[PDB]
Amino acid sequence: GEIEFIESSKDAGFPVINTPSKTKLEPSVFHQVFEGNKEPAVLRSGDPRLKANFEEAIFSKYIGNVNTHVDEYMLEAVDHYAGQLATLDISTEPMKLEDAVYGTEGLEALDLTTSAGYPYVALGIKKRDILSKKTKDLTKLKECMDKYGLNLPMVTYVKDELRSIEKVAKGKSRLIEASSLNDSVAMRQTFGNLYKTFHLNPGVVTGSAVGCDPDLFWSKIPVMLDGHLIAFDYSGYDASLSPVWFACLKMILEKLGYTHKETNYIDYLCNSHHLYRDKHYFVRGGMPSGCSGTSIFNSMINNIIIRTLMLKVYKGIDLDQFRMIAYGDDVIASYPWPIDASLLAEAGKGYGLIMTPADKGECWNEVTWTNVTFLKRYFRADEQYPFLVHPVMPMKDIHESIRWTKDPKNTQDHVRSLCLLAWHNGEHEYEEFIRKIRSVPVGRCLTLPAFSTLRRKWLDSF
Repeated sequence: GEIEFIESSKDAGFPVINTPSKTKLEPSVFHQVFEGNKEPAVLRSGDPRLKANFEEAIFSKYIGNVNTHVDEYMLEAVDHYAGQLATLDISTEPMKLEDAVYGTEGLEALDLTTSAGYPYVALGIKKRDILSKKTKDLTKLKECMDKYGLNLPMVTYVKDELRSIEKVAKGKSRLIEASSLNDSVAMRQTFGNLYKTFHLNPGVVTGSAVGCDPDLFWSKIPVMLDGHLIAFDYSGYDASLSPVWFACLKMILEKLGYTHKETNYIDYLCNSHHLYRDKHYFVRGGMPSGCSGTSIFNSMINNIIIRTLMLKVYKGIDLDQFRMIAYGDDVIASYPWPIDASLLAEAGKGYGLIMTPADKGECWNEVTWTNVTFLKRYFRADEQYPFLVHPVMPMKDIHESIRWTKDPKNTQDHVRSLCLLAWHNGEHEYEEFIRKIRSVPVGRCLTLPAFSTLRRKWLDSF
């Protein structure tokens, strides 16, 4: 992806978008009881923790585009992946408006707490002013979509989240795009059945884990990925994507039966128009993370990418024995024979992708079931039921999360969610976690699940 044109918003009649200046993250009551290093990401240029220029840093992931056409390796990758998706009988019929907006099996209702995008954000019109969970009203939405149309600018926000010491100092805060409510709804109508099918079928046919439940999905992963593991990191996957990869995605969707007209929204994602504060700018390439479907579309492109790289380096590869699962940029994969991921990474560089060893490792080491991670979680077979696999979020990450809060009124839900992650680290670690929680008076006011209850419910879920 590449920023192609920037101008002052006032020169085009756009008002300044007044987005937050302060973080909503504050130290929690557990901030002293636990250790951590992360702090809220930089949100503004004058932040005293900066050791770099903020605005250059947040837009630096737009590293440019490689300008090639769809080549022979991409074509075969698209064909192979299309054959897999064909077995799922994805409907290309539009999803009915009430289902696309207010919820159906496999597609949660449109999130009413996130930004309504342009022009609503400049008019004081929130999603709740248009939509109604209680009534499922569609009449105001119909009025708004008729009045303001489609293909509206995206609004760029800086993500308010905890980041490492290094990412705070370098100002490398993440950007999230808000599609206009109008475009979010239209994309959910166009692709909602695809979204539903992916959410309902995480695994090695979709090549997707979007919407998975790690407590359950984890025991399936080693059954599906029964060869030599392949894993690696991307640097700035979304913004690195060149238009050629969106062309590949359009080819895949048309093989699924979408019309050329129905794939036009992929052009809306690839060649995009944005408002950031007082600026208005155009981008060619890059996935605008936060628009409708970007996790699923990133995952589908990743399925095309890895197959392309394998075909290009290993002529004679048999993709019918390759298996992979992606969640956006995050990939875990396997092949019955060893594969040199450093060769893949060099092939990736030729396509404008930045690939490095898994989990910030220094060398291209062997990926094993002991050291592999997916969605930041390790894989640990249960001692007693060895066919059941614990997803293991490191306690370090649980400690980082519990030390901050965006709303202490939600303390009970926050801590309980962390308990559901922590107990997979074993009973001694969970006991210690609970004890430290309870060393603060708030902690003894909370309903915390017992280790044995967590284990019993997990075992019973299978």
